[PDB]
Amino acid sequence: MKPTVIITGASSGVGLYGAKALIDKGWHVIMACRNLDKTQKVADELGFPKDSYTIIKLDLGYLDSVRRFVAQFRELGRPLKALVCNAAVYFPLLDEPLWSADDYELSVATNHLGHFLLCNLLLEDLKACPDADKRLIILGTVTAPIPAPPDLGNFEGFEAGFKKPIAMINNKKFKSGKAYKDSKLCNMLTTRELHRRFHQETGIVFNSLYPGCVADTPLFRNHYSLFRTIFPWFQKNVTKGYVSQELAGERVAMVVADDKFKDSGVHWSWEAFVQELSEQGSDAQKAQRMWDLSEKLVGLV
Ligand SMILES: NC(=O)C1=CN([C@@H]2O[C@H](COP(=O)(O)OP(=O)(O)OC[C@H]3O[C@@H](n4cnc5c(N)ncnc54)[C@H](OP(=O)(O)O)[C@@H]3O)[C@@H](O)[C@H]2O)C=CC1
Repeated sequence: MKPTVIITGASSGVGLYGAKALIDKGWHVIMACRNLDKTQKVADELGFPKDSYTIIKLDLGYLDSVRRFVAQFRELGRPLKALVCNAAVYFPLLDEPLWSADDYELSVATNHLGHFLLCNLLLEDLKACPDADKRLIILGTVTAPIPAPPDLGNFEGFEAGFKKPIAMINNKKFKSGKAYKDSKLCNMLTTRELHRRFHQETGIVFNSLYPGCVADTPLFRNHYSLFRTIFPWFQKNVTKGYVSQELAGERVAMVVADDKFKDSGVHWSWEAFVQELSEQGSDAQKAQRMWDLSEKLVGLV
């Protein structure tokens, strides 16, 4: 009966409060999380009604776990109306790179490659769903806390198979902050390419979303702590573009469910949401390369 949405990384921050807001709207939320105990705990602490959500294990750092999640979701027999790619990792105090179960640098492997496989797999479920209005939302960047800009180069690391000791998409020296930025740029390019390749054929809406500066989540906590040691007058709610976790989740819920956000191939940013189209140019060319190589790394070919 209830429309069904999958949210990755729903045990914390934006994903958790997006699930809360979507449950309030009458949806059934699949909480695709790696830590089943932590997820159940925070779902109870916020009083989620048990008939409105289901917890299924997903570890985006293990490609076979991504396939196992899809198999387990299909066992439920719920038609898939929406997918929110929300989970992300950032390691602000990392000197040397960490590796995924498939020997890919952890940030890109989790934030991008895991989601990339999940989107390509779940595209068949979104197609099979009979609803006219079906949406795939990707949490992205500000425009279409870390001052270093992302730089994919010519994907030399991807072209070489991206296996360790390769640590960056352009095969340069590992930097954990730039690694996060590079992986979030890949999310944005995935949205561009999903729209270009599949919107006309399938009718599915493919958009990215910047919910605002959600300073209270754990993601950038170390940056805020470092700010306080230098500026002791500093609090998180004074950050530029600060939004609460509850409001961020409501904005996710709007982009998933509301009629105002039916256009495909745009980036929603924040107040009543500014829209940015993803047209053509230089990043459209990068997106095509990003897609082709990512298919090889995740075993789709
Ligand atoms: N916070 C901000 O200010 C901004 C955030 N964003 C985007 O919003 C999204 C959420 O960020 P935020 O909510 O702040 O970060 P949080 O750390 O608060 O939530 C991160 C979520 O990702 C999940 N996750 C991490 N690794 C994996 C994995 N390998 N497999 C499955 N789930 C995983 C975590 O699970 P666990 O609970 O087990 O850690 C957690 O639930 C991200 O995509 C981020 O890029 C964009 C702009 C600003």
